[PDB]
Amino acid sequence: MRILLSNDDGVHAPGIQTLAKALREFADVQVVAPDRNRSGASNSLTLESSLRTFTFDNGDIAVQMGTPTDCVYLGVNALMRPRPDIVVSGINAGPNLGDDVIYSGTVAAAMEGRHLGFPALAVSLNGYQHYDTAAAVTCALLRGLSREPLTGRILNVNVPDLPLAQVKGIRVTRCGSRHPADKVIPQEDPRGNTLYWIGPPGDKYDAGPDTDFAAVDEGYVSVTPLHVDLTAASAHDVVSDWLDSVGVGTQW
Amino acid sequence: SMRILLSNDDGVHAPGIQTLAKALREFADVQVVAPDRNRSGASNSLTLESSLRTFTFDNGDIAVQMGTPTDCVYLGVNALMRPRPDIVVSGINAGPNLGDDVIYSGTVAAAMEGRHLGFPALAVSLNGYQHYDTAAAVTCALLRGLSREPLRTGRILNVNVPDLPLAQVKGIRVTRCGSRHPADKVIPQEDPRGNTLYWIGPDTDFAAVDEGYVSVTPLHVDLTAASAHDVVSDWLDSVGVGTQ
Ligand SMILES: [Mg+2]
Ligand SMILES: [Mg+2]
Repeated sequence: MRILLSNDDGVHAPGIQTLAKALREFADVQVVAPDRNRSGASNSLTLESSLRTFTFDNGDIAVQMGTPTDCVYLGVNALMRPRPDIVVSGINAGPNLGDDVIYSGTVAAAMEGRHLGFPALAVSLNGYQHYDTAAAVTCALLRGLSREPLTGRILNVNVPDLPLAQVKGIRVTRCGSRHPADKVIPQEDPRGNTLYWIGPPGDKYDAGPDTDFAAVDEGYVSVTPLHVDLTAASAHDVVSDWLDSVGVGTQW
Repeated sequence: SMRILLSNDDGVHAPGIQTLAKALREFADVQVVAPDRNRSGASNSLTLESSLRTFTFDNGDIAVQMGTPTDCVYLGVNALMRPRPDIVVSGINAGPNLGDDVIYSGTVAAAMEGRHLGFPALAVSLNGYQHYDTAAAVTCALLRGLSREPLRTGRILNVNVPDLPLAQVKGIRVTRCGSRHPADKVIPQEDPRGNTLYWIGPDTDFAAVDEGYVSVTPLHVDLTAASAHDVVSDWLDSVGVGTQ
């Protein structure tokens, strides 16, 4: 099996390195990842710019200031030969759940993979410690794909930050929007300045049975068959009719 | 009358948001909640479990320190504007948000965060850096249009305004998002040191703007399919638990 492995956290990240080592047990892996951490950066293709690459002794390739999508696009069309069987993104440091999948770099890489024509998977750890757990989950998932090739959608995977033995299973999920347990909690700093803290005062619950949120709350691996489509083709007529009805733009 | 949460991507100081704010305060109740800095080229995720500091300006505008556009809208909608906003408006952005650019756009991200409100959210971008007055006039017309006849929610309108005087705007068209990406390729290049450097429709938003029309694209969040949910679940139960 041939894997194009990228991430959002960059080539030296523990998530991608833990995943790369576990995958090389059964698969041939090409890493093409950003040269540095990209979590805070936009995830679009860098158009009309000459991107420099760096090749390490182990074969990993770093794209200088490349986004996750740059890495997949350059990997597919220039850097990886022979071409990959599947594009993998992760393991991300932190969850990619609900509305955040629209904005996630980890997700964006997998999406670019699918747009280019390859099966694609994105993996995220809901925490900071148990990358081994997330690695084991990804390997088991990729085993299944080798045995039974699969949808023109990506698989968005979220893993609880727990030892592997405590993960209560794997669920096929839909995406939530924002978590009902998250709240705006007012805070003050030592200087008396106003601060706001977004999240749960206690445990995260009431998320909804089949959401990606709930699955992770209940200690389950969340798997979402995902395709970020923002278009609203059915709404075109209703907006047209509304503009004529109220006469918007007809008063200039 | 209307309660408008106004945010953007360019930050609280941007000429686009400042022009728009002034215009909207003529007929509406406006609260600015915007990033403390320009966020173009930054990611748009929600900042969870990390305290966000706010600055309040003399005029009542609120800046969120290291706040993403979604942080601003989330905070505005749920804490900073009371009673709750009827609508989120995001812009006026300096530069277009057309076609392939909309997914990663901070301007559109802010609107998307405000999509569950009483009115659909507006993301407004000027196709340039000059005629902010035009884009503000367009936004005002849209808002009044929603007052007279409310349009349904869970949705946003992505609005791109041509960088022209208002008298030169040819009209307003409902469009779809274009895509120039299925035409891109990779052309290698030679550095002076030697190393290789790699280089990457009539109803489209691009076309409307190019022809001097304001582009209005309805957007909706669609992520999953019920048939995909079934085909993955049966694919999972093919290879289950075990102890092997
Ligand atoms: Mg990251
Ligand atoms: Mg901007």
